[PDB]
Amino acid sequence: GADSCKYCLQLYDETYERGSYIEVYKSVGSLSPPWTPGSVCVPFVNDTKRERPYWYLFDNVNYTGRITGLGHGTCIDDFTKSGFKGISSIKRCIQTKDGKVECINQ
Repeated sequence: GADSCKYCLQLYDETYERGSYIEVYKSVGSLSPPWTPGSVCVPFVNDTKRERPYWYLFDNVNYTGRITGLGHGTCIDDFTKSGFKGISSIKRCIQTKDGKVECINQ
């Protein structure tokens, strides 16, 4: 079962973690057309690293507009009902053991 990947952002076609999903590893500054996932989840990391993955999603390109932040082990049941369903850009951030969320603007 190679169903999970470590440190990725997975966006599901359907809601409640169903459908196929995509693996995102790095931040995208522009999606044309924007992605319209049903649900989004960040794979759990309890791993000995200092940094855990924290993913940000944006309804506009260049990491602007509406913002959604998801953390390791957490998933959205209905991304579409949460406000925006269309992600125009994605920024990958990291959250250290100190709780600080650092991000790389790619």
